[PDB]
Amino acid sequence: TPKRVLLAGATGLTGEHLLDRILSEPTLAKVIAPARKALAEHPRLDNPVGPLAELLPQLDGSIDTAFCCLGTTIKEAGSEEAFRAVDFDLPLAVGKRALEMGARHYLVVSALGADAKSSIFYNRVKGELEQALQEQGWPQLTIARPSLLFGPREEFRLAEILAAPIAGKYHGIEACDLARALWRLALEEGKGVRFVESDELRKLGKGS
Amino acid sequence: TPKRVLLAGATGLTGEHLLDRILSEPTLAKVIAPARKALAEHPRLDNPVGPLAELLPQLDGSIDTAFCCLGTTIKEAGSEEAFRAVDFDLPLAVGKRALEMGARHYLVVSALGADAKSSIFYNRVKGELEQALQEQGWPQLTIARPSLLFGPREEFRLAEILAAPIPGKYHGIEACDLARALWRLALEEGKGVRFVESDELRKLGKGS
Repeated sequence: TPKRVLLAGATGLTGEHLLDRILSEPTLAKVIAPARKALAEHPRLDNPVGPLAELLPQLDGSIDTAFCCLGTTIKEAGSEEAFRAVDFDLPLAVGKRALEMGARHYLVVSALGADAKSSIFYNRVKGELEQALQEQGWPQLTIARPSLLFGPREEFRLAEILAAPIAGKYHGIEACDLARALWRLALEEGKGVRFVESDELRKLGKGS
Repeated sequence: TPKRVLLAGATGLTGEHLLDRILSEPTLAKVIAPARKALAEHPRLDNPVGPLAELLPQLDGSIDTAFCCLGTTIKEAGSEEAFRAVDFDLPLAVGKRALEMGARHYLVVSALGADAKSSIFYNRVKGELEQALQEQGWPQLTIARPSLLFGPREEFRLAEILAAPIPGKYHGIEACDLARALWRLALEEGKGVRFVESDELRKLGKGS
């Protein structure tokens, strides 16, 4: 079990479900959740409020396990550069800082089809992040690759349950499932890198 | 595992999460979800549409496990009779019909403080339902009693995640958890009556 957790993206839908789960775990020692908004107070929660990039250096404390639930789209970010800042630069910065704070396991939300050699911009950036994370020196690194699209007609994008909501019945189900999968993956002790694909995340998230 | 499931309240948020979850279980043989609206189609889903009282006698097929996720408030119903319809008459009729269809286990969402001898009308009706269910002849009967309020400030009423003939991000967290608890309780082998209180539901919902 994780003891001291860093959570990036707590105000996204997946992040909110995950944080509420983390706080319910009797063995949880501490969670640090830097965010753009105040979260409800809890004795085990450290919640500095402000922009993530500027908060990361200010973080005191130790961490063993970190989660990154960040993700946007080009449309919501306004440019390829603004998208890269959220989907590449920040997850990398969170990882680098987590290691400095003593972390041994980083769990990151990437996406189905992430591939640095893809012609698809979104998939390419996600793949570039995955490769960059593998160069940071993680004892354990778990990369979740949830489906890019969900809903009855695949009409909703993954980013809507991360950092790019557009205001959600299916959204709450998907966020709940993904958050459950991420916590379950954090219980699995290992060394090295694991990529967890959409069907695996479904079994972990929805299954008993 | 339950095999053939009757679900009342699929249009309420808890029932929505529970239905989605049930349909993902590899061992589920069939779900019958009579509902006030048409639901998304699924090969294992029988979805008669119309007023629940009209639908019940017309249901065909076998059932082993039934769930009832109905609930309103006195004020929303607008009368004692309309409240009793949703919170007493229909859950009782669902149970009666489920037994006729072969059911062995009924799981019902009641409420913290349900007591047929209470002076509080809401508590009295809920307790009267619980007592009446114990007269139907259930081999196994599980009665969940969630807290009346939930959320970061205890600002939401339980009924807002249940089904009525009438939600936000926190509603989704609570509905997801209650649905997880209900399914986990349905996996329990046993005979007789079990009341599951709020603390127990939190533990089962967050951890299972």
